[PDB]
Formats: sequence, C-alpha cells, structure tokens
Amino acid sequence: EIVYKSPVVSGDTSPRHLSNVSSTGSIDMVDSPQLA
Amino acid sequence: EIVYKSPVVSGDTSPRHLSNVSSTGSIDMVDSPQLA
Amino acid sequence: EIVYKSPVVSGDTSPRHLSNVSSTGSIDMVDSPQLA
Amino acid sequence: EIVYKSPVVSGDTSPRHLSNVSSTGSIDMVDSPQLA
Amino acid sequence: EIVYKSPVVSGDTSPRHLSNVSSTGSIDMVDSPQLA
Amino acid sequence: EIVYKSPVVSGDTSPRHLSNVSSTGSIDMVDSPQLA
Amino acid sequence: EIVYKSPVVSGDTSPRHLSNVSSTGSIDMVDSPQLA
Amino acid sequence: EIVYKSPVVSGDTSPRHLSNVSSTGSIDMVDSPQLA
Amino acid sequence: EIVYKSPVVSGDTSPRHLSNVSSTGSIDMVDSPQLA
Amino acid sequence: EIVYKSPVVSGDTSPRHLSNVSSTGSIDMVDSPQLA
Amino acid sequence: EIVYKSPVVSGDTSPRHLSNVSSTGSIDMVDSPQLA
Amino acid sequence: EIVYKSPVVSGDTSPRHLSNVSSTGSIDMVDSPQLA
Amino acid sequence: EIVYKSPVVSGDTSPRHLSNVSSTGSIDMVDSPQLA
Amino acid sequence: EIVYKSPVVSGDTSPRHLSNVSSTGSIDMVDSPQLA
Amino acid sequence: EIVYKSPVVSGDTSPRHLSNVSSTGSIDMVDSPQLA
RNA sequence: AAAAAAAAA
RNA sequence: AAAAAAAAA
Repeated sequence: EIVYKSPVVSGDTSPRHLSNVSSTGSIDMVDSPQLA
Repeated sequence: EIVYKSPVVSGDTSPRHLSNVSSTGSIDMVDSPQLA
Repeated sequence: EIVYKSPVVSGDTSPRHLSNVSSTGSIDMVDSPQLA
Repeated sequence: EIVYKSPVVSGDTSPRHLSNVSSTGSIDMVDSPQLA
Repeated sequence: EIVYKSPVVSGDTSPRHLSNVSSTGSIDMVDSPQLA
Repeated sequence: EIVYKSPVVSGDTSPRHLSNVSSTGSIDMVDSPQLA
Repeated sequence: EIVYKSPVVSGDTSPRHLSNVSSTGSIDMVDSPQLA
Repeated sequence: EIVYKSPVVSGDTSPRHLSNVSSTGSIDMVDSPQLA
Repeated sequence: EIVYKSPVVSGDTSPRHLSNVSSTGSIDMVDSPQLA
Repeated sequence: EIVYKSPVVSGDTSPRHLSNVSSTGSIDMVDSPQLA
Repeated sequence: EIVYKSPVVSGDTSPRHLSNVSSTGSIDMVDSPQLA
Repeated sequence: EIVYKSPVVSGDTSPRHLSNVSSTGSIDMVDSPQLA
Repeated sequence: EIVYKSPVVSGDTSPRHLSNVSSTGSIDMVDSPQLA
Repeated sequence: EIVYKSPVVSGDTSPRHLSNVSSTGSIDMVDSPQLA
Repeated sequence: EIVYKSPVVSGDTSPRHLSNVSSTGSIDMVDSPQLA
C-alpha cells in the first residue's frame, strides 16, 4: 500500500456564499443584509 | 496498491451561491437581502 | 492496482445558484432578495 | 487495473440556476426575488 | 483493464435553469420572481 | 479492455429551461415569474 | 475490447424548454409566467 | 409628452447566425468551420 | 416631458453568432474552427 | 424634464459569440479553435 | 431637470465571447485554443 | 438639476471573455491555451 | 445642482477574462496556459 | 453645488483576470502557467 | 460647494488577477507558474 | 410544462 | 458569412 498524495476527507463541507466582484467606479454592498 | 493522487471525499458538499460580477461604473448590491 | 488521478467523490453535491454578470454602466442587484 | 484519470462521482449533483448575463448600459436584477 | 479518461457518474444530475442573455441597452430582470 | 475516453453516466439528467436571448435595445424579463 | 470515445448514457434525459430569441428593439418576456 | 416604454434604437443591428439544435444521441458540430 | 422607461441606444449593435444546443449523449463541438 | 429610467447608450456594442450548450454525457469543445 | 436613474454610457462596449455550458458527465474544453 | 442615480461612464469598456461552466463529473479546461 | 449618487467614470475599463466554473468531481484547469 | 456620493474616477481601470471556481473533489490549477 | 462623500481618484488603477477558489478535498495550485 | 431557492453569523 | 483574442506578473 503506497499512496503518493491522499487528502482524504469524510463528512460534510459547505461553502455557501462565494462572490467575485470587480467594481471600479462604484457604490457597492457585497453580501450585505441592510435592513431599513 | 499504488495511487498517485487521491483526493477522496465522501459525504455532502454544498456550494449554494456563486456569483461572478464585473461592474465598472455602477451602484451594485451582490447577494444582498435588503429589506424595506 | 495503479490509479494515476482519482478524485473519487461519493454522496451529494449541490451548486444551486451560479451567475456570471458583466454590467459596465449599470445599477444592478445580483441574487438579491430585496423585500418592500 | 490501471486508470489514468478517474473522477468517479456517485450520488446526486444539482446545478439548479445558471445565468450568463452581459448588460452594458442597464438597470438589471439577476436571480432577484424582489417582493412588493 | 486500462482506461485513459473515465469521468464515471452514476445517479441524478439536474441543471434546471440555464439562460444566456446579452442586453446592451436595457432594463432587464433575469430569472426574477418579482411579486406585486 | 482499453477505453480511451469514457464519460459513462447512468441515471437521470434533466436540463429543463434553456434560453438564449439577445436583446440590444430592450426592456426584457428572462424566465421571470412576475405575479400581479 | 478497444473503444476510442464512449459517452455511454443510460436512463432518462429531458431538455423540456429551448428558446433562441433575438430581439433588437423590443419589449420581450422569454419563458415568463406572468400572472395578472 | 408622456411615453411609458420607449426602447428607441437607431442605426444598424445584425444577428447573422441563429441556430437552435437539439441532438440527443449524436456526434454534432454547430457553426463549425472544420477545414481539412 | 415625462418618459417612464427609455433605454435609448444609437449606433451599431452586432450579435453575430447565437447557438442554442442541447446534446444529451454526444461528442460535440460548438462554434469550433478545428483546422487539420 | 422628468425621466424615470434612462439607460442611454450611444456608440457601438458588439456581442459577437453567444452559445448556450447543455451536454449531459459528452466530450465537448465550446468555441474552441483546436488546430492540428 | 430631474432624472431618477440614468446609467448613461457613451463610447464602445464589446462583450465578444459569451458561453453558458452545462456538462454533467464530460471531458470538456471551453473557449480553449488547443494547438497541436 | 437633480439626478438621483447617475453612473455616467464615457469611453470604452470591453468584457471580452465570459464563460459560465457547470461540470459535475468532468475533466475540464476553461479558457485554456494548451499548446502541444 | 444636486446629485444623490454619481459614480462618474471617464476613460477606459477592460474586464477581459470572466469565468464562473463549478466542478464538483473534476480535474480542471481554469484560464491555464499549459505549454508542452 | 451639493453632491451626496461622488466616487469620481478618471483614467484607466483594467480588471483583466476574474475567475470564480468551486471544485469540491478535485485536482485543480487556477490561472496557472504550467510550462513543461 | 458641499460634497458629502468624495473618493475622487484620477490616474490608473489595475487589479489584473482576481480568483475566488473553494476546493474542499483537493490538490490545488492557485496562480502558480510551475515550470518543469 | 416548469420551477426554485436560500441563508447566515 | 464570420471571427477572435489575450495576458501577465
């Protein structure tokens, strides 16, 4: 038994929010829960 | 048994929100729950 | 048994929301639940 | 048994919402549940 | 048994909503459930 | 047994909504359930 | 047994809604269930 | 002077190549200039 | 002078290549200039 | 002079290559200039 | 002079390559200039 | 002179390469100039 | 002269390469110039 | 002269490479110039 | 002359390489010029 | 003929 | 009838 690279992962992995935003001249809110 | 690259993953993986946004001249809200 | 590249994944994977948006001159909301 | 590239995946994969939007001069909402 | 490229997938895959939209001068809503 | 490229998929695959829309000067809603 | 390219798929595949729409000067709704 | 929706466009608009192709079990090339 | 929605565009707009392709079990090339 | 929404754009806009491709079990190249 | 939303853009905007690709079980190259 | 939202942009904006790719079980190259 | 939100931008803005890629079980290269 | 929010930018802005990549079980290279 | 928020920027701004990568079980290289 | 979703800290 | 492109540090 020889394994050279084994990143074994068992279970749950959750990356829920992924945003790539480029905004050169801007007013911007990223993932913002603004209320009232 | 020889494996050279084994990223074995068992279970659940959830990437729910993925946004690529380019907005050069803009007012912009990205994944924003603005309420009232 | 020799495997050179084995990204074995068993289970559930869910990428629910995927948006690619380019908006040069814009007011824009991306994946935004604006309420009232 | 020699396999050179095996991305074996068993289970369920769901990419529900996929939008490619280019909007140069625009007011735009992408995947937005605006209510009232 | 030699396989050179085997992306074996067993189960269910569902890409329900796929929209390619180009809208240069526009007000536009893409996959938007606007209510009232 | 030698197979050079085998993307074997068994099960169910459903791409329900596929729209290609080009709308240069426009007000447009794409896959939008606007109610009232 | 040598197969050079085998995208074997067994089961059910359903692409229900496919629309190609070009609308240069337009107000347009594509696959829109507008109610009332 | 009151206009409710005016997507006025003046000039030239050219959508030269528009193809809607559904091909369930197929080898297919779409708008492909294969040479030799 | 009151205008409610005016996406006025003057000039040239050219959407030359528009293809909607669904190909469930397939080898396919889309808008591919394969040479020799 | 009151205008409520004016995305005025003057000049040239060119969306040359627009492809919507769903390919569940497939080897596929999309907008690929493969040479020799 | 009152304007409520004016994303005025003057000049040239060019979104040349726009591809929406869903490929569940696949070997795929997207906008790839593979040479020799 | 009262303007409420003015993202005025004058000049040239070029979003040349825009790809939305979902590939659940796959070997895939996205916008890759692989040579020899 | 009262302006409420003015992200005025004059000049040139170029977002050349924009890719949104979801690849759950995969070997993948994104915007990779692999040579020889 | 009263301006409430003025992110005035004059000149050149260039966001050349923008990639959003989710790859749960994977060997992956992102924007990698691997040579030989 | 009253301005409430003025982030005035004149000149050149260049954000050349922007990558958002989520890779749960993986061997991965991000913006890596690996040579030989 | 369809759908969906989500989330969070 | 077309096209394109790019890039970089």
